[PDB]
Amino acid sequence: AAWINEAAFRQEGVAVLLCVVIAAWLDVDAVTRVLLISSVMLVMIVELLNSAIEAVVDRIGSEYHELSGRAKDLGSAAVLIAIIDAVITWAILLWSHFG
Amino acid sequence: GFTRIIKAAGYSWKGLRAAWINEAAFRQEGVAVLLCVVIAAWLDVDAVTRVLLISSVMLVMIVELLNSAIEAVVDRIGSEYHELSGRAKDLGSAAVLIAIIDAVITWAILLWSHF
Amino acid sequence: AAFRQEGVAVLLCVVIAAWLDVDAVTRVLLISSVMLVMIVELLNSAIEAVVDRIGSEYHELSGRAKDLGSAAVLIAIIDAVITWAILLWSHFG
Ligand SMILES: CCCCCCC/C=C\CCCCCC(=O)OC[C@H](O)CO
Ligand SMILES: CCCCCCC/C=C\CCCCCC(=O)OC[C@H](O)CO
Ligand SMILES: CCCCCCC/C=C\CCCCCC(=O)OC[C@H](O)CO
Ligand SMILES: CCCCCCC/C=C\CCCCCC(=O)OC[C@H](O)CO
Ligand SMILES: CCCCCCC/C=C\CCCCCC(=O)OC[C@H](O)CO
Ligand SMILES: CCCCCCC/C=C\CCCCCC(=O)OC[C@H](O)CO
Ligand SMILES: CCCCCCC/C=C\CCCCCC(=O)OC[C@H](O)CO
Ligand SMILES: CCCCCCC/C=C\CCCCCC(=O)OC[C@H](O)CO
Repeated sequence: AAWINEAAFRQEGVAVLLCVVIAAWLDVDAVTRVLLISSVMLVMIVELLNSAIEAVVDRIGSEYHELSGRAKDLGSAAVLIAIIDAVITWAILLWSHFG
Repeated sequence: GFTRIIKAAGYSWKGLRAAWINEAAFRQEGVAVLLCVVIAAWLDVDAVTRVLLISSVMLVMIVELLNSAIEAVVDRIGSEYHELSGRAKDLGSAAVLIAIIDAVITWAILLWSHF
Repeated sequence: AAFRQEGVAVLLCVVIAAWLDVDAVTRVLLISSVMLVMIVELLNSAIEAVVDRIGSEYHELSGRAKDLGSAAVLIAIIDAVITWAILLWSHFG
């Protein structure tokens, strides 16, 4: 494990971690708490999987092939949909908690 | 600092566009997800239920995209009748199906409790 | 016997969730968390299969790919445990 040192995983991971702490402190019921923690962790999961795929693509080599770009782009799109899912989740659950 | 964000956005859009342009099944899937999201958005349910209905179909989309990413790596290598090519695609597909079955079931449970 | 024990795990979990006297939402969360663990494991296995398809010779990016995949699985597992602890604490509170 030497990937944890890279600035990008640092940023993404710290965002997720912060969100998990804040969710741990909030005055919400249990199901809401679980939803808030899960959406963000799913963003972490997806980013890790995406990076795994990027690592394989790069393992194959430097010469560009359309399917390499495609694999990376599809990975990114997955990450994007997860992020949007996290944002919808927090917005819907906390608009309710807006007081 | 936020150029990572713009770069990543652009890759992501290229990815959605590729998936959509290349397969009718992907387009029809995307329609089903958009319809589910809209329906979830207008339904008279509580907030958690709305989120479950949304997250389940979103998850379908996320896994469909990751699995397609993997298919593209396989096809990149050659797919020349290999044991692990087969295996890789088989595992990816199992994943997709699990997501879909879970979404369907989640919707049926939640809408049974609702109506 | 490394892929079956997981089906055992999920069947057990499902049995517990059914057995527990919880409402539909809670049940959906309990089973979903477990299900995500399976999906992520299957995708990790897919990556591993490709990595080995390329070559069994070591290469830093191969190790990197497997490490990232395994970390995904770990995060899903942690998320499952957090979900179960939370929902069950709530149910028994
Ligand atoms: C008070 C918080 C309100 C918002 C809660 C939901 C936030 C949802 C997701 C946060 C995860 C973002 C991780 C950072 C990220 O994706 O960075 C992009 C990369 O650096 C691009 O390479
Ligand atoms: C800028 C566009 C995107 C904004 C983020 C996504 C929007 C998602 C949810 C909006 C909040 C839900 C509606 C407001 C709300 O909760 O009203 C109170 C209850 O509905 C009353 O039962
Ligand atoms: C609140 C947002 C919910 C989003 C749910 C997931 C949607 C997933 C996939 C839809 C992708 C749409 C891409 C459309 C596309 O590529 O169009 C290209 C056209 O051919 C030219 O513009
Ligand atoms: C009255 C109940 C149903 C309400 C339906 C509301 C809208 C639902 C789905 C909209 C899907 C529209 C297409 C989105 C999309 O990806 O378009 C692709 C581009 O137009 C490129 O051709
Ligand atoms: C324009 C809807 C489709 C695109 C966005 C989908 C994700 C964002 C929001 C959907 C959930 C928020 C809608 C408003 C809402 O929840 O209202 C609740 C009402 O109190 C009862 O319906
Ligand atoms: C109760 C629905 C909630 C779950 C939605 C899961 C969506 C997953 C996959 C969509 C399946 C494909 C949509 C139908 C389709 O392709 O129709 C095409 C025509 O039948 C033939 O061209
Ligand atoms: C293949 C993915 C999905 C796997 C789960 C399939 C369905 C299994 C279990 C879900 C719950 C079914 C039983 C419902 C239940 O226990 O109801 C409670 C009773 O009414 C007693 O209160
Ligand atoms: C060494 C780690 C110890 C904790 C691991 C399991 C804890 C899981 C999630 C942390 C959530 C903390 C917020 C408070 C909390 O759980 O409240 C429960 C709700 O009040 C409903 O029971």
